[PDB]
This record gives sequence, C-alpha cells and structure tokens, in this order.
Amino acid sequence: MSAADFEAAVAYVRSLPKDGPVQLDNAAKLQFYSLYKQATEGDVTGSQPWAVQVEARAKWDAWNSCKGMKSEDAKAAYVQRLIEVTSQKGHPWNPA
Ligand SMILES: CC(C)(COP(=O)(O)OP(=O)(O)OC[C@@H]1O[C@H](n2cnc3c(N)ncnc32)[C@@H](O)[C@@H]1OP(=O)(O)O)[C@@H](O)C(=O)NCCC(=O)NCCS
Repeated sequence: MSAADFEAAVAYVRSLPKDGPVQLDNAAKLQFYSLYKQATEGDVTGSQPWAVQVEARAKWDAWNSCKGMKSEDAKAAYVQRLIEVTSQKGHPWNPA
C-alpha cells in the first residue's frame, strides 16, 4: 500500500464518531494500536508489564507480537486490517 493510504487509514480511524455505522471492538483496537506503534516507533519499548495492569500488559503483548517488522510492513497491514474490519460491518473503506 502507498504511504498516503496509511495516513488516510490513520485519519479515518481518528475521525470515527462515537455514534456511527463503524465501531471498533477492543480486539480490533489492540490490533490497530500494535500496527501503529510498529510502523511509527519501531520495536516495543520496555519489558512485559505486570499482568494486573491489564491494559498496559495487553498493549505491550500486542506490540511485542509485531516485533521484527519494518515500518512499511506494518503500514500495509494497518490498511488491510482497516479494509477488512470495514467490510464485515457493512461499510467497506478502501484507499485511493
Ligand atoms: C495515551 C492515550 C491516553 C492518549 O493517546 P493519543 O491521544 O493518541 O496520544 P499519545 O501520543 O499520548 O499516544 C499515541 C500512541 O499511539 C497510539 N495511536 C495513536 N494514533 C493511533 C492510530 N491512528 N491507530 C492506532 N493507534 C494509534 C495510541 O493509542 C498510543 O498511546 P501510547 O503511546 O500510550 O501507546 C491513549 O493512548 C491511552 O492510553 N488510552 C486510550 C486508549 C485506550 O483506552 N486503549 C487503547 C488500547 S485498548
């Protein structure tokens, strides 16, 4: 995918209204969070947090799951995941 396709995917996620036809579940939120961090900040920072800290632990595990990818590898995955999660919910989003 093109770079502007990723920047538009990030904008579409950030422009999603509260009440709308597209609502991201928590699993999809973790997926987009992991791919975004992998394509913008590189590999995961820090060690595996306390499991009691459920959110921080969940975010670190998702980010560590993508460890070893280049930024361009994760940007296409971010676009593809957005195209898929928009199709199964009745409103397909596609770039360009
Ligand atoms: C830190 C926080 C309070 C504010 O995030 P923000 O307004 O995007 O700005 P920040 O620069 O502080 O954080 C951006 C980082 O990239 C992520 N991000 C930004 N834009 C994104 C996008 N388009 N797609 C995916 N992840 C994105 C943020 O989730 C993340 O926070 P982190 O640094 O703590 O991991 C928010 O990330 C948070 O921790 N809580 C809200 C999210 C939440 O409750 N759960 C998310 C995982 S289930």
